[PDB]
Amino acid sequence: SKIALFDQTLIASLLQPLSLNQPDFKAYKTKVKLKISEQRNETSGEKELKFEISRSDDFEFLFSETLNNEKYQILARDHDLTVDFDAFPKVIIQHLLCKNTEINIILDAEKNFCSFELFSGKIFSIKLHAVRGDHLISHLLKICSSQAVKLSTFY
Amino acid sequence: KIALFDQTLIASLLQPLSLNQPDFKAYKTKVKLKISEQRNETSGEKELKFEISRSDDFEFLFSETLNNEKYQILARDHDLTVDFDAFPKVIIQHLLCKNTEINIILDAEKNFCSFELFSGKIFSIKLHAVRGDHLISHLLKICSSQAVKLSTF
Repeated sequence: SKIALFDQTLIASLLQPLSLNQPDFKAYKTKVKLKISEQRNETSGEKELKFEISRSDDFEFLFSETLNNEKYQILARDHDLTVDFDAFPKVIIQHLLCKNTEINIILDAEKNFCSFELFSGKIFSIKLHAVRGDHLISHLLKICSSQAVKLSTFY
Repeated sequence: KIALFDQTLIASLLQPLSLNQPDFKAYKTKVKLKISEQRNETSGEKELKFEISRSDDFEFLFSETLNNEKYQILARDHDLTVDFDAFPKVIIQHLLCKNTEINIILDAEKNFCSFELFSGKIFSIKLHAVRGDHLISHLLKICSSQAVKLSTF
């Protein structure tokens, strides 16, 4: 079973490099929908935590990352997070629901990855990968279907 | 990639209903056929892509791309005397004819479908289920075109 712990649209400053041997960047604030869900791994009952970001203005924009205890222990040490893996979603959801929080998404040069941060790299940083294949096919199919609903209601 | 055909045809869609019995749920529908002339990315060899899509079904996507080698098997089966280069000229003409019967026989698992003229006899290509990046783009076109429609309204 996969339980959603967060599903709100946040304001994020979206940074992306554009050149080699020149510091040109594509910077702009945007509405990024963040989805934090709790799941258990199908192979071992081990608790997981999936992070997923999507843009409503960019259908192709899909980046996710799923944490396990092992994966989180590397993260915690790096950003000097004192909390354990179970009490960490409680901490971040609270940190996120705060209007004063700065969500900066630093995108990959080839938009293959994205560093989702809080305030700056040093404060907090998850590296989400590019979602493709069947997981993007479904996400794209949800949009088409939800927009098919919107155009039907349109009278 | 040069498009040689891009019209919406009326096709009788035969959907299977049984296993070990040829019972079908038949209904006419609007199937957009696109025949394009391309060249293989590995070797400059000329290729001919057949692609069917439904406007009423976003997931409905089937393609099949012919090369000379692949066409030589097809030509023998349907006793087509024509060469690979002179064959698109022949089918486009066959298709533009109002009298032609376009029947698409669907796969029980919706993985393939035999696109045929009248029955299999004249012309019958077996198209596979289009997935991956080719469906991603096709789905991205719909989202984008529907994003335009919802902006205007």
